[PDB]
Amino acid sequence: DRPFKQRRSFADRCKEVQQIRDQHPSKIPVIIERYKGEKQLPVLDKTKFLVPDHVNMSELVKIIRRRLQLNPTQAFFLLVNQHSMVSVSTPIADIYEQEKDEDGFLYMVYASQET
Ligand SMILES: O=C(O)c1ccc(Oc2ccccc2)cc1
Repeated sequence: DRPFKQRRSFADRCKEVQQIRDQHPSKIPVIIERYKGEKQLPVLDKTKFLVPDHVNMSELVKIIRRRLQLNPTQAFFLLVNQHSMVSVSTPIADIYEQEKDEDGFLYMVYASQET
């Protein structure tokens, strides 16, 4: 239940990304985690996702909203290195090159506020 980086060593995280490059070359390896202090939104069922590289960040927002089963009254923000993604209709492939972690994953955090 701890964050991903506390459950896998840096070496193991790098290895995982390299494996994903071999097995699913057209996908972006993503870690999506609930903000540390979040109180309203539920937890996702899982944290690691393989995203086809053509998916827009703004579509990813709508997909995650559906996966959390949110009403249209529930606020939801998806942040990548503190940047909100709701209006970024750019493919994740381009965000990946810019925002990837040193371990090769693309990390995101979701919250009910955009701080
Ligand atoms: O358009 C697709 O086919 C596709 C496939 C996988 C995706 O990854 C997810 C799925 C749910 C939540 C977070 C990431 C997103 C889109």
